[PDB]
Amino acid sequence: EMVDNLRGKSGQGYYVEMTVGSPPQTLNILVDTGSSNFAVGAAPHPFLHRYYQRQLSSTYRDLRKGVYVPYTQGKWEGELGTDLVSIPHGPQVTVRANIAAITESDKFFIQGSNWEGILGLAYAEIARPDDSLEPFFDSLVKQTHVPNLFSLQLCSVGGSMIIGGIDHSLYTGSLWYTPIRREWYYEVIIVRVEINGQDLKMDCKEYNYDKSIVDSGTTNLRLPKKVFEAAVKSIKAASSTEKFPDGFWLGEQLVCWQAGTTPWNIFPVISLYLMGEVTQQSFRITILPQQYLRPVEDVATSQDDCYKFAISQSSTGTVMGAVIMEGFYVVFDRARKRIGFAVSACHVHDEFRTAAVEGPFVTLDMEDCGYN
Ligand SMILES: CCn1cc2c3c(cc(C(=O)N[C@@H](Cc4ccccc4)C(O)(O)CNC4CCOCC4)cc31)N(C)S(=O)(=O)CC2
Repeated sequence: EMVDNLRGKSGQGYYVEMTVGSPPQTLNILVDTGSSNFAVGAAPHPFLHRYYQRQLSSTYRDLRKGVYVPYTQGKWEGELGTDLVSIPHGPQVTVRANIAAITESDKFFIQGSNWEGILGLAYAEIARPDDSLEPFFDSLVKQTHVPNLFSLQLCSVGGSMIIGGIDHSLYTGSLWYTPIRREWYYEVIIVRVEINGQDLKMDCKEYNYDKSIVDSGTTNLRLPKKVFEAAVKSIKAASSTEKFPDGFWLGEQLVCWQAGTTPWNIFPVISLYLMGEVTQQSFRITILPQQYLRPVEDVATSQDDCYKFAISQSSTGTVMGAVIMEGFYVVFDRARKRIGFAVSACHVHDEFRTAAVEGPFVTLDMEDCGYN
């Protein structure tokens, strides 16, 4: 009953239906493994179709404390409180959780996105104002019998969030696990990067400067500058049969082809090798251009198919965003401090190539790839 409980629009996040308050007020909430605050629109905004009305909830409790949360894109401020929360197409339970009632925001809500709030699924360590503000998933686990794990199958878009377990109908092949290095963001270690099978040949610490994370709330694969530049050079070289404006590689301009003629085969596969559970072992996840060239729907341009380059630069380390998670079944196994990856039932592939999760791989180099 939890399958296909996620919806969204390409590039604008995936959301799950939730209710807050008594009587229940239904809101669509973006699923975000890259933050740890549960927050909902709580005042009128041009891009909000609806919002949380605290005055109408008898179970609402004001904590008399403001909070401000900045993201890479957007920011908001609001009032902290607690109230009853349920998930209609998730586990049938009711929990009392912290909620930030957003009363002011800047470049956060997105014109026509269909969500009104955000569910930060990361750990308390990064919650605002501080780690004493217990995150929603922690409250869910403490107050119910739900196992300490969830999984995300991100595929107008759709997908599934399976709370408390693993749904085997959602993936094929093996689940490979990489350790969660530190419990704040979902931090992992990348040990190797290849572009069409060619190693970027970089000290692996560069891939994890200064942390690498799995972040469903960020669209792009975001890379440290040194890695971004090397990857772009390699993708340019592989695709050199066609030349694109510099602005494209900067995500500042679309590339378009006549409908149905997108030359997928001139763009390389990208393989990210993640640290395994055993010393000097790794596995790789392989990303097709259908993932990192993100479709931009626009009827005005619809004689063509157009795309944005969904790999970009970061000054805070690697962010494996939605375009990386798409077509993989990703298990956030908090109980065992590990992240699992498998090919999902909605995997990306054409008749020549396919997204993959494969291992084991071994390196003789004993260096630890963690930056700190
Ligand atoms: C979904 C809307 N959206 C589109 C883009 C893009 C983007 C970044 C973000 C972004 O900051 N995501 C927020 C959640 C959020 C979701 C919807 C609207 C606003 C915010 C987060 O919590 O997940 C960040 N997590 C941290 C990131 C840094 O490392 C620590 C964790 C969102 C983006 N980029 C900067 S991008 O992907 O490069 C360009 C496009």
